[PDB]
Amino acid sequence: DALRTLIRLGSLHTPMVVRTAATLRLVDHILAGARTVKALAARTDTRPEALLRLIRHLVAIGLLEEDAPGEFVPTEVGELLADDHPAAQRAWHDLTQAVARADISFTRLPDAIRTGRPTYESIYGKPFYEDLAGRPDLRASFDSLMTTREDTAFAAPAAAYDWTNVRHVLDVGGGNGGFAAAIARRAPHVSATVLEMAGTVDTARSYLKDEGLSDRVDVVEGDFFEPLPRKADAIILSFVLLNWPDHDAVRILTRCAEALEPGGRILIHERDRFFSTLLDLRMLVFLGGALRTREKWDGLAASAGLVVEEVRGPLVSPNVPLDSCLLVLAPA
Amino acid sequence: TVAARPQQIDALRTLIRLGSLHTPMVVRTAATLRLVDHILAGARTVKALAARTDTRPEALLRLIRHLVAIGLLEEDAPGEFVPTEVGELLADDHPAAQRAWHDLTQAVARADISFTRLPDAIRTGRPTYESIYGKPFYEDLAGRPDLRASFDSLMTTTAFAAPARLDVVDVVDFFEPLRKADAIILSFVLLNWPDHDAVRILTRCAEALEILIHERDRFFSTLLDLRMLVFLGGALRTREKWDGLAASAGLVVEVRLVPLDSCLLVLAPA
Ligand SMILES: CC[C@@]1(O)C[C@H](O)c2c(cc3c(c2O)C(=O)c2c(O)cccc2C3=O)[C@H]1C(=O)OC
Ligand SMILES: Nc1ncnc2c1ncn2[C@@H]1O[C@H](CSCC[C@H](N)C(=O)O)[C@@H](O)[C@H]1O
Ligand SMILES: Nc1ncnc2c1ncn2[C@@H]1O[C@H](CSCC[C@H](N)C(=O)O)[C@@H](O)[C@H]1O
Repeated sequence: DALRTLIRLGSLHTPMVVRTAATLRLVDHILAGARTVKALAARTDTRPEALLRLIRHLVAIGLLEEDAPGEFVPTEVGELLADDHPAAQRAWHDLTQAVARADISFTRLPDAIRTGRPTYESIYGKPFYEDLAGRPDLRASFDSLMTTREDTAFAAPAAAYDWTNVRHVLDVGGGNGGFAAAIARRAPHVSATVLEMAGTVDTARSYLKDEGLSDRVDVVEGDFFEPLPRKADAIILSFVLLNWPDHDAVRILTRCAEALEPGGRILIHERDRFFSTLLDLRMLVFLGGALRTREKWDGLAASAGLVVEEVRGPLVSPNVPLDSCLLVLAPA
Repeated sequence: TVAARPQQIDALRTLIRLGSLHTPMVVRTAATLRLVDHILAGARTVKALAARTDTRPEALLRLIRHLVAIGLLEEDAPGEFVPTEVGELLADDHPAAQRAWHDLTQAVARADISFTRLPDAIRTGRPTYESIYGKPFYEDLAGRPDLRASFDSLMTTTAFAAPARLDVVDVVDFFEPLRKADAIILSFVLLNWPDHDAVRILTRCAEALEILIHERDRFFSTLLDLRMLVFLGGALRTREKWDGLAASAGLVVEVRLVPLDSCLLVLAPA
């Protein structure tokens, strides 16, 4: 059982069988009628001999089942690869989309452990966010992926804070505007600014406009290593700082400290050890970032001239197998 | 607001485990760095292990976290990590040679990178190995003597072999005219080849006879077969496919065994 258990752990073919299936929209095509190999091969544009060899392992791991002879149907776990499923797992495993494409960086993990440095650029030619800035399909795909992680609703992180005395929110690296939008639905008196990159600002405005939230949340295109576009009572950093090594993280925290109004707060929204280490090693090979322990957080806070006032407890979100925290940061 | 449904979370966790590239690459990185050997040699602190492996200590520790999470390393004493029961199989002296199997510097774990382009293999039926490394699998080994050495040594667990009433006394391209013999042995050979190369090999064997093929949970049958797709364009084959191949070579199957089970197909001239 040890030799068997280690070979399953060490197996590279099972993950890429799952990822090949997601990229081919296999489960979509089955659910739309193509239950046999010959029909599925034509829908996916694959060699019929080759599909069957892929399907065999899909059956052997319990994502596919055989109902009638020759006819394949997804199981309960395999249904999560339907494109419309609310956890978006198909797109998370779609090698044409930005995250599963970034996971190829894991094939150079030894380099990342030897150096502490990301392996993405050594595969694709440019660092992560610079690659997206020249690949609008990947920029859009990454933004859509980050939004679905809270059912695009971000209800749990926005409930974890009291917005009574907050006039303006600046969502720094706020993505497509989901967190800003969630605060505005909860606190009708607050207005908000989303600071994001080229490409993402457009999809953020569309999303915010399509929420009827255009009158209350606006979107600025800029670089958060530079002076922030305005001041605010609540500055949001939501899955931003784990993208960055300690020195860049402090730089970002400092720009936010400079932009705080008197009495205002910086809010860090960030993080099953299997899933904790997945995100942490992703940050290594993608970007050179990391997850940080509470003690490391005090250290980074102090380098930016801030204190961790409190850490508001597990926020459970749908579609994410992993909880998160909200860190409230006070100027020292 | 949020609705958390445990049956769907359990299902989501299952699919993400199945789909994750980090667990296999963490095991392969550990095997490539000889982590378990170094631990067994008395390096239990992260600082020593990083020195022996020439990795940054912060990064090594994050690798260890996942090795702990998946059960290959137990923490035991604060800051001193030890192999578990499963972890001990990464020891270099272990007879299953799993460490050599997962070492990215050896031939097979290096070839396993071909799995990163599985869609190309499924779309086309052609191997992806030469698209990543530049040479088809065996051309690559012919120009890389340490990889030809690693593979030959992996397979025990041509001139580049010879440890020392036929099997293709010791004697040195079975695509060339082969001595003769009363039984020729093709053991885990023909799965390495497309159907036409397999027929060629079987043909030469037929021309020297006065033929037994030794080849084949399903997770391990599909691993070997999908490896043969992305590495070489070979495949595991069914009784029906073996008959069509025997016929193309002038032969007839006259199909006989206990991680993976094997079979014996004795072939006679038609
Ligand atoms: C561990 C059990 C076993 O060794 C059983 C069997 O012996 C076998 C395996 C692997 C390979 C070959 C085998 O024959 C093989 O022939 C081959 C080849 O010709 C050319 C390239 C790679 C391989 C290759 O990776 C192993 C397996 O099936 O699962 C890991
Ligand atoms: N230099 C920079 N200036 C502004 N935004 C940046 C930036 N570098 C990265 N970002 C943005 O930081 C974001 C991190 S992903 C986090 C998105 C969103 N806040 C959420 O929680 O879902 C990306 O969308 C990226 O565009
Ligand atoms: N054109 C060729 N002629 C002869 N041998 C070849 C070949 N191409 C590959 N091989 C060898 O065939 C082997 C398949 S694996 C070993 C097969 C079996 N154990 C045996 O004893 O023969 C590999 O070691 C590979 O080096």
